[PDB]
Order: sequence, then C-alpha cells, then structure tokens
Amino acid sequence: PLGDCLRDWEDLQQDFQNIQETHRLYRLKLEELTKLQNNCTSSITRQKKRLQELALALKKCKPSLPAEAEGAAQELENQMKERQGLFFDMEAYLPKKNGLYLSLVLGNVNVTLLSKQAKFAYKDEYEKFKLYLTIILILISFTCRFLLNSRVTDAAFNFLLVWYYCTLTIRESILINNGSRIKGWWVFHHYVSTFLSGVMLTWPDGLMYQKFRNQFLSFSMYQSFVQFLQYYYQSGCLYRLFQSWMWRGLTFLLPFLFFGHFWQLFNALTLFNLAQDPQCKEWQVLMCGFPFLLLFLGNFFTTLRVVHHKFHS
Amino acid sequence: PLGDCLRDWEDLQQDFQNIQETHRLYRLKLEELTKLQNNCTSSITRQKKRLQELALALKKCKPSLPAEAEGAAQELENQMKERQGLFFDMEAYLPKKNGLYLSLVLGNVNVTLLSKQAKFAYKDEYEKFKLYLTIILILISFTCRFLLNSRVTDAAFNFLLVWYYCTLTIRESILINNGSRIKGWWVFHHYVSTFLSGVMLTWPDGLMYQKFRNQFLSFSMYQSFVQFLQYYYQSGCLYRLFQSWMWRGLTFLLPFLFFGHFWQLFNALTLFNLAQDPQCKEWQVLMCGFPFLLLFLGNFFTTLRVVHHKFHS
Ligand SMILES: CC(C)CCC[C@@H](C)[C@H]1CC[C@H]2[C@@H]3CC=C4C[C@@H](O)CC[C@]4(C)[C@H]3CC[C@]12C
Ligand SMILES: CC(C)CCC[C@@H](C)[C@H]1CC[C@H]2[C@@H]3CC=C4C[C@@H](O)CC[C@]4(C)[C@H]3CC[C@]12C
Repeated sequence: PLGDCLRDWEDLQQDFQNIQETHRLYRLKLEELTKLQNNCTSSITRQKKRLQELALALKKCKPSLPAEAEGAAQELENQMKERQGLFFDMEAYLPKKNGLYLSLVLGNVNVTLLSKQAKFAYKDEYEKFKLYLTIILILISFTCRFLLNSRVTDAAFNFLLVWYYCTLTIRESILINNGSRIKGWWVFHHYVSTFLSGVMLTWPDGLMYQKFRNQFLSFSMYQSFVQFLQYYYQSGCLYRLFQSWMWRGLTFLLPFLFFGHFWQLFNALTLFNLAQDPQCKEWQVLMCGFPFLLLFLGNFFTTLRVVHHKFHS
Repeated sequence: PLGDCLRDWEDLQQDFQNIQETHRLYRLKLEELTKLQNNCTSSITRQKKRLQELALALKKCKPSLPAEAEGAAQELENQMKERQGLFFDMEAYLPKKNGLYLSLVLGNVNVTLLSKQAKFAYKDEYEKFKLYLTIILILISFTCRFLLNSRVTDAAFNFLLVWYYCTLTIRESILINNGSRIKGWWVFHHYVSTFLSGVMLTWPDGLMYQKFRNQFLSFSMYQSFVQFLQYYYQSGCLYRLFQSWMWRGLTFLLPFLFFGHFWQLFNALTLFNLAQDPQCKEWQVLMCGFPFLLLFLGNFFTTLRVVHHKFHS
C-alpha cells in the first residue's frame, strides 16, 4: 500500500528535520569547546614552565644566611608545592599527548578519559580483565602440566602468555597516561617477562627441556594463583573506597609474594646449574637463565622498598 | 633575595587566578556538550532503527502489481537510500562504541577522531608508519638472507614480523572504527600472516629448514619491496586529492602483485612436495604449508574481484 507508509514517512521526515537541526547546532559548540581547550592547555603549560624556572632560581638563591625571616621563604616554597599540585590535578582533567610508547603503537590519538566516573570504571574493567585472563591461564597451565600433553600445547600456552603480557603493557600505558603512580618499575617487569616467555618459546625439544618444563609450568601455575589472590584483595580494597583491615590483609599476603620471589630465585639457580653441565642449546638455556634472575632481583627489591615505605607511616 | 621573586610570584598569582577562572568555566560547557552528544546519538540510533523497520516492511509489500504509479515507490526507495547515507555521514562525525576487537585489547575507550583534518592526518601518519617499518624490515631481511647469519637472526626477524602484523591489525581496526571501506578481507589477511610467521618461528633446526629458509627469506624480501611500491603509489594518489594517471599506475602495478601471488602459490607447492618426502617436523611443515595456500587463494581472489569491479566503470 501507499497511504500508511507515506504518512509514517512524513512523521519520519519531521523527526529527521528535528535531529538535523540539533546536530547542525552542536557543531559550533564542539568547535568552541576545542578552541577553549587548546587555549587552556597552552596557557597552563606556559605558566607551569615559568613557575618551574622561578622555582629553580629561588632554590639556588635559597641557601643564603637565615639571619632574616626566611621562614617566609619556606612558606613561599610550600605555596609553590601546592601550586604544582593544583596544576597537576587540574590538568589531569584535560586531554594530553600520548607520549612515546602509545605513539608507536597507536599514534596521535586523544586517549584520555575526562570524567572521574569514566576513569574509575575503566580501571575497574581493567582489573576484571586481568582476573578473567588469569583464570583462563591457570586452567590452560593445569591442562598442560599434569594431563600429559607435552608435545605442542606448551607452544600455544606460550603464545597466550606473550599476548597477555603485551596487551597488559598497552593497558598499563593507557592507565599511566590517564594518571596513576605505577611509573616505578612494573612497566619494565612486563617487558622482561615477555622476553623470557619468547626465549622459552624458541627453545626446541632436547632432553633437559623436560626437567625445565616441569619446574616452569609448576611455577607459572603458582604465580597465576597468587595473581588471582592479589586481584581479589585489591578489588576488595577499591570497593572499600578500612585502613586497618587493608594493612592486615597486605601483611597476610606478603609471605606468599616473598615465597614466589624466592621460588623465582631457585628456578634461576637450577637453570644455571643445568646450563653448567654438558648440554647444547646454550643460547636458549642461558638467555632464559638471565631473565629469572633479573626479574627476581627487581621484584624483591621493589617489594622490600614499598613495604618499608608503607611501614614508615 | 625576596622582593623581586615575591613580585614575580604576585604576577604568577594573577595569571593563576585567570587560568583558574577559565578552567572552572569550561567544565560546565564540557558537561553540556557530553549531554547533548548522548541525546543526539540515542535519538539517531532510534530513528535509524525505525527507518530500517519501515524499509523491510515496504520491501516486502513492494513486489505487488505495478499497474499503479509505483514509480513513486521507487522514488521513495531512492529517498530511503539517501536518508541512510545522510544518517551515515552525519554519525561518522560522532563518537562510537569500540565494537569487539578493540574492546578486547583496549576496552571502553572513545577512540574516535572528530575532525576531517585530524582523521586525514591520522591516516597519513598510518601510511608513513607502514612505509618506515617496511624499510626496516627489508634491511633486516637483506642482512639475514645473504650476509650468512643463519643461526638466530631469523628468530629476531620473525619476532619483528609478528609484532609488525599485530600492531597493523590494531591500527587497521582503529581506521575501520573511524570509517573506511576496508572491511572486506584484509583484517583476516593480517591474522593469517601472523599465524604463519608464528608457526615458522616454532620450527626448529632440521635439514629441509635450510632450503625453506632460503625460499622464504627471498619471498618476504620481495613482498616488502612491493609493499614499498604500493605505499608510494597510494601516497601519490592521496596527494592528488588525476583519475587517468591513477588508473595507468594501477595497471602498471598489477603485474607485480600477480607475480607475488603466484610466487606464494609456488612456495606453498614446494612446501607440500617437501613435506611429502621422508621428513620429520610434520607438525610445523604442514601447519606452515596450509597458510601460504589459503593466503594466496584469498589474495588472488580479492585482487581479481576488485580489478573487475574497477573495470566495470
Ligand atoms: C630465608 C630463605 C632463604 C628461605 C628460602 C626457602 C626456599 C629455598 C624454599 C621455600 C619454597 C621452596 C620451593 C617450593 C617449590 C619448589 C618447586 C619444585 O619444583 C622445586 C623445589 C622448589 C623450588 C622449592 C625450593 C626450596 C624453596 C624455594
Ligand atoms: C602464468 C603464471 C602461472 C606463470 C607463473 C610463473 C611463476 C610460477 C614462475 C616465474 C618466476 C619463477 C620464480 C623465480 C624466482 C624464484 C625465487 C626462488 O628463490 C624460488 C623460486 C621462484 C619463486 C620461482 C618460482 C616460479 C616462478 C614464480
């Protein structure tokens, strides 16, 4: 028929012109928003730069004799520090340039959430993803280790591990760009773990490979488990957002982390001893011996430093 | 001293309060922009849905007898099609949800450029990145093939290839989300090439591995070169943004692509023949034989289809 469909088409035309009017409207608003945003970011970067120059100059002029009321200078210094903090939390609400690593993978993209709700929801989704992939990883590890599939599934498991670590690197860099305090060591931890898994992947079937696959699968399984536990603790802590229960839980969780660290060290040691005895594949055995050692070293060092920093309270 | 630095601090305070006022201002504008954007996208999705329902209903009621002035119905159909196009190009200016793949790697990020200039600049940067990494790849290929380093550098070259193909997958998906017509086959081409390079990486040193490394490095080198040439042609074409020179250049470039395709086929065939004769590592040789064949099949098929589509003009 024609009449019913034509009349519905007319109603559609009305709603069409309405939507078109509104969409044509907000183009100008979007333009003005981008303009003002650009102006604001340029200005704040300029002012922060000049403020830092003032800070350096005054710090150099600072150590002079305190015979005068230089306590006022200390107050001015507190003021500079709080100004830096204000500029910081203000600019966190404003989009930034990627940096180096993200520019290499994505490049010239304005990946910067601009709402506390959206930012927090994204971080929560990130942790949930880490948990789910940890479950998948532990089930594949259990299948490969005990269920007697020692032919290929180790290759697939290693592919999964390397993809996991690369995508966690990317999400970690996005989180750093959006703002967090994880810029210390872990972004390199993920790199070195990726390298270790790759080297272990190149490793072709010899004989010692059996002993080492046994140790390595068992340890990776245990680390996946402790990863699950750490996720649950940190998700409980975020849902809390108290302090006493948090500190008690961290004290309960620290021994497992130290046990994992020293397991890493013992694995590296048995790897050295194995590479000492007559055995080919020295390339792979030694270039997979180095990581475990370095990874343990950095991990234990950072954990000791952070627990001392916390207890310093 | 105190006076000079304090007076400069006062000027800094003035500019500080100014910047603070402007930044506190544009918060509300940002809020209203997000609100209006959400309203607009919800409304347009709703209206597009209902329009599609109308389209289905009228298409089903359409094949009735044309004894009446059903040419008006054909005009209404043209109107529906142009309405779909209008909704399309309008919504392209408006941010979208990631989809499936990007949600798996990044997740809940509003990666959608909102300016023709920014979008075009990003696409150009993408092509320039492809070129630069192609140069790096061809130089590493030349070093590995002829310069007699047939021990490890093949592993490093393969790591580079797999990282290249994964990051091109990500950039390709971002480009599809931002809007392009490359949703046909290539997003799966990159996947299958990644799989092939991985399988070739697992391959441990036998004897036939020598013959196959020779053929494979030579072919990968040639494909890198033709990739460079295709980049230069397409960058010239975009800088043009004529048609006659474009068609002549594509006609000049087609034979190289067909030669590469048939080289792929011949490589797959020699791989089958090699796997036929007594030789272990059947896992790797055959699971690396399948890709070349399938990849050639899809590539040649798509190239024939697209050249026929173009000549159809
Ligand atoms: C104070 C410090 C020195 C205490 C260190 C205790 C360490 C050495 C103990 C505690 C946990 C133990 C490890 C538990 C699990 C494994 C995995 C197994 O496949 C090999 C033995 C190995 C690796 C053990 C080695 C010894 C070990 C690491
Ligand atoms: C009409 C069409 C099918 C003719 C196709 C002819 C093709 C198959 C011929 C012409 C050029 C030949 C190639 C010349 C160079 C090389 C590089 C060498 O390292 C492997 C063999 C290889 C790859 C040859 C394979 C077969 C080849 C590609």
